[PDB]
Amino acid sequence: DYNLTEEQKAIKAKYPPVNRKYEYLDHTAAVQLHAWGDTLEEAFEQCAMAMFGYMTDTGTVEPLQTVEVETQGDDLQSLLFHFLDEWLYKFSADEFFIPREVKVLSIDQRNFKLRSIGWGEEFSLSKHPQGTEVKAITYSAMQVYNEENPEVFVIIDIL
Amino acid sequence: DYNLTEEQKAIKAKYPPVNRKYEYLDHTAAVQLHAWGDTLEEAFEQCAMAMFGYMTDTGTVEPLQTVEVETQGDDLQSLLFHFLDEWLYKFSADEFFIPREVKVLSIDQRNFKLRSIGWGEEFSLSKHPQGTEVKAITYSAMQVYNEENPEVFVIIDIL
Repeated sequence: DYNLTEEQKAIKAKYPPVNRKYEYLDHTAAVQLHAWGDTLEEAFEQCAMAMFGYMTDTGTVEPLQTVEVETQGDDLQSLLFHFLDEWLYKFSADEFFIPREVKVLSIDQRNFKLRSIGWGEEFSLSKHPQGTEVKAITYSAMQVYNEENPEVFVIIDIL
Repeated sequence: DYNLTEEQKAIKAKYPPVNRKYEYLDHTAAVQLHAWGDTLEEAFEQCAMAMFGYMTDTGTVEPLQTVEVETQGDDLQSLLFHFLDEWLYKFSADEFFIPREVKVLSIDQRNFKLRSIGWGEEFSLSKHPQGTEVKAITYSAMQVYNEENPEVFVIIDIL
């Protein structure tokens, strides 16, 4: 499964081949997003911007369009999960939208309701740099530090 | 982060920059090894070969020297773990040996002891293709089947 130099190919043919009786399965990968802000709404919105920043350079997205994502949860952690998941879906399913920026307009901390919007356009390999695909959001070692200088830690599955 | 086209570059300058308050941490990865053989001795050697076959093309490794690895365990699963951890150690440090091929000469199923050998040479990106570094052996989902057509399943941490 490798690209070889003519030199390396020389080696291989020189020696008896080895019988292989094995295979590789279930390759998995993940990365932990850490985001922060002056408010809890800033930390979530930065978190969504981190996620998308791992899919491309958002600096190259034009804010042609606007999208709104509204969601809710049982607690802040679930709220963050859904918040990220809905956004991911907007990218994943047609329209395959990607925001240049996200802004969280409001978070209700009693009932765990959230309003956000993002501005950008249709994602395209011809137009926009390629980075890593994002497979899913995960509750793995998820933290919401709702306090002075809020911080958010989220693990996402990738390729 | 990304190297981009002038067209892409032009766009970035066209619009105001986005302030960023995030970072990416703890990039991780895993792959599962599935190896089999007619004997158990074979399953095990093949499992090691799979591990090494993820680091480079083991076919490009010349059998210049031979090395011995012996280990013990409390059970078969720990034996496997140590066996792979020992072969892994020998690549990661001191002489940085990679086997072209590995043979398990004996396993003691009563006392959980084994002797293996491998033939190969010092690792070097001057000779050998770059694959993935292997960080660690994991007991995660470790399975050893010691009936007819023995097989084993092991997960490893990778970079």
